[PDB]
Amino acid sequence: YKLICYYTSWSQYREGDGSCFPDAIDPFLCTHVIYSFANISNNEIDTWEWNDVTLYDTLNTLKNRNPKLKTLLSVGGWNFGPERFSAIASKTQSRRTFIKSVPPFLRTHGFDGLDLAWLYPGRRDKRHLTTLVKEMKAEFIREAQAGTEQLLLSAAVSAGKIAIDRGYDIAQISRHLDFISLLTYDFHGAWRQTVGHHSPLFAGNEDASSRFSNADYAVSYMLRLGAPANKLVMGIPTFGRSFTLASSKTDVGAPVSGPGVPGRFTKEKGILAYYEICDFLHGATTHRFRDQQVPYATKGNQWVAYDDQESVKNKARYLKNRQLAGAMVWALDLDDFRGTFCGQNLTFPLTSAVKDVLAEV
Ligand SMILES: CC(=O)N[C@@H]1[C@@H](O)[C@H](O[C@@H]2O[C@H](CO)[C@@H](O[C@@H]3O[C@H](CO)[C@@H](O)[C@H](O)[C@H]3NC(C)=O)[C@H](O)[C@H]2NC(C)=O)[C@@H](CO)O[C@H]1O
Ligand SMILES: *[C@@H]1O[C@H](CO)[C@@H](O[C@@]2(O)O[C@H](CO)[C@@H](O[C@@H]3O[C@H](CO)[C@@H](O)[C@H](O)[C@@H]3O)[C@H](O)[C@H]2NC(C)=O)[C@H](O)[C@H]1NC(C)=O
Repeated sequence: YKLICYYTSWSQYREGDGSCFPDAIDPFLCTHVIYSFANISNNEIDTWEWNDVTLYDTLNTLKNRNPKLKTLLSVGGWNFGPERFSAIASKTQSRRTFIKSVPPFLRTHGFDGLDLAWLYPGRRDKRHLTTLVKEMKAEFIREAQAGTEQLLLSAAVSAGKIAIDRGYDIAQISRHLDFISLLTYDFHGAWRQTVGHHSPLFAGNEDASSRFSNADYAVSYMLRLGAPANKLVMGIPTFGRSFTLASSKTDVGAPVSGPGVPGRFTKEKGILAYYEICDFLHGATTHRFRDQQVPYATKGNQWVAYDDQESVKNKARYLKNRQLAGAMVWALDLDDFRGTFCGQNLTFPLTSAVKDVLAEV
C-alpha cells in the first residue's frame, strides 16, 4: 500500500501554530510526499515561492532519516490557470520544451518524480493531455539510461463523472502513469445554495439525483473505464468545507447563504483545517450521515462537513477491499501536524489513522 501525501507551499505563511514547514513532517508517516506547486515559465518547469529551493532541500533531507521515502513535485494546481496548461500541451513545440526541462530540474533538487495537477482539461484538451503524459513518460524512460533510478510520473485526476468523460482518456493515460490520485473530495461546494458533504463515501438512499457524487461511484467508474486497481490512489481530505446557514434548518437539504466564516489560521472562506475543526467542535452539535458515512457539525449559523478519524479509517478499509494501490491525503499541513489541537496527543491524527488501516491486513 502507498500513502501519497501532499504538502502545500503557502502553508508556511500561516500565523502562529498554523505555520508549517517540511521539517514538521514525520519521515515515516507517508510513502510519498508531494510538494505543491511548481510554476511554468518560458515553457519550463520553475519554482513558485521565493524560498522553494530551501524548502525543497528541507523536504528532501527527510530522505536522510527514511531512505525508502520518495518525494515528487506537483505542477499546476489551482492558482495556475488551466488555459495556461492547455496552451502548452496543444503546441507540440512548447510541449516538447517543457518535457525536456523537467528531468534536470527534478535531478538538481532531488525529487523522484513529477505530479501533474492540470485542473482541468476540457473537451478540447483530452487529446493533448494523453500526449503530454505519453511523451513525458517516454522522456523519463530515455533519461534512466544515464544510469539513475527512473523518475516517477503521476497525475491528480478529477472524480466527477462529467469531468472524467469530458477531458480524460483514462484507458490511455493509465498505461503511462505510475499512479493516479483520485480527487474524491470535491462533490458539493462548487457554489450550490444547498448544504451537503463534499466527500461522502456512498450514494445514500436519500437525495439521489446526483447519483455520481461519492467515492464509491467514482472508484467503480474508473475501474470500468480501464484504469487498473493497482494504479488507483483514492483521495482523502484533511479539511472540511464550511457553510453559513441561511435558516435554522440544520438537516439534509437546508438552505445556504454562502461559504462559512474564515478559519483563524487558514483564513479562507469555505474551508477549514482539521485542527481548526478540532477547536470548532467544542460547543457544536455533531451529526453523521449513516448512508454516506461521513460527519458534519453545527454551531450557531455555521454548518461544517468534515472527516474525522472514524470516517477516514472507513474510506481506508474500502479502498483495501477494492484492492486499490493506496490512499492520497490532501494535505499534511491541514491535519493536526503539531498534535496539540485535537485532544489526544498524536501528531497527524488523520493521516496516522489512514496509515494504521493500511498497515493491517
Ligand atoms: C484547502 C487548500 O489547501 N486550499 C488551497 C487554496 O487556499 C490555494 O490557493 C492559495 O491561496 C492562498 C491563500 O488562500 C495563497 O496564499 C498566499 O500565498 C502567497 C505566496 O504565494 C503569500 O504571499 C501570501 O501571504 C498568502 N496569503 C494569503 C493571501 O492568504 C496561495 O498563494 C495560493 N496558491 C498559490 C499556488 O499561490 C489553492 C492554490 O492553488 O490550492 C488550494 O488547494
Ligand atoms: C509563473 O509563470 C508565469 C508565466 O511564465 C509568470 O507569469 C507573468 O508574471 O510573467 C511576466 C514577468 O513576471 C509578467 O510581467 C511581464 O514581465 C516582463 C519582465 O519581467 C515585463 O517586461 C513584461 O512586459 C510584463 O510586465 C506577466 O504579466 C505575467 N504573465 C503571465 C501570463 O502570467 C508568473 O510571474 C509566475 N508566477 C509566479 C508566482 O512565479
